[PDB]
Amino acid sequence: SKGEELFTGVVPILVELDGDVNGHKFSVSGEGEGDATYGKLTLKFICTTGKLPVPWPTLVTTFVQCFSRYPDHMKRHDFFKSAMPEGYVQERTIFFKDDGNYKTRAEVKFEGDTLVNRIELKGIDFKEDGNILGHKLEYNCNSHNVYIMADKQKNGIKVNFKIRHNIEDGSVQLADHYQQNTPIGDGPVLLPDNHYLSCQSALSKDPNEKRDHMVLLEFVTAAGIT
Repeated sequence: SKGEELFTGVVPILVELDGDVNGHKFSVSGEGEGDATYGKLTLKFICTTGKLPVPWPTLVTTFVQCFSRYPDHMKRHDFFKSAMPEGYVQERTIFFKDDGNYKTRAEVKFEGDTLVNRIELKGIDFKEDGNILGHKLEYNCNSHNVYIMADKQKNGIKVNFKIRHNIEDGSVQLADHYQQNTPIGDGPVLLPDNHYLSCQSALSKDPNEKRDHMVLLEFVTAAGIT
């Protein structure tokens, strides 16, 4: 496939986000590389505006599913790579149970040999003392499945999943994700049969980094079809 060939090797990744959560404005710049052959992503994010006003884990899902490893027999269901290099628009509403919500719009595409994820994020209705603005979430990520369905209406896909963020008191903060992706270009894309992506994310810190940041190692494999 067209885009498929663009991911056979290691690809540099750039992530740029501008956010506003309850009036707290911030920006994050991320850099790294992905190797879809192994569904592997390695990235480092820096809050360039100072301190991040929300917990880093809450932004992980927002910060390029085109790096998911699609088994050879499922290659025809890989919408993400099929939309490349022109890219796709990814939109989400993330509902934090008993708290606010993030609405995001991103464009994922190639700029030269670099895969770029440019995001605008808007958060509202958060509680000042809640788990998000109150920073009560653990610095880690649980593993989750991402459910994908074709969205013929918009020549794209509809995606849904639940993310459970660990709260420091041992509880969990649910973040219900509703997502839509549509091609930026007019080229043909692969509309998939229902399947899911099995995801795992490991968060860490760079011991030599004094700026507010997050180091992320992620592995994603598509499954659900034999």
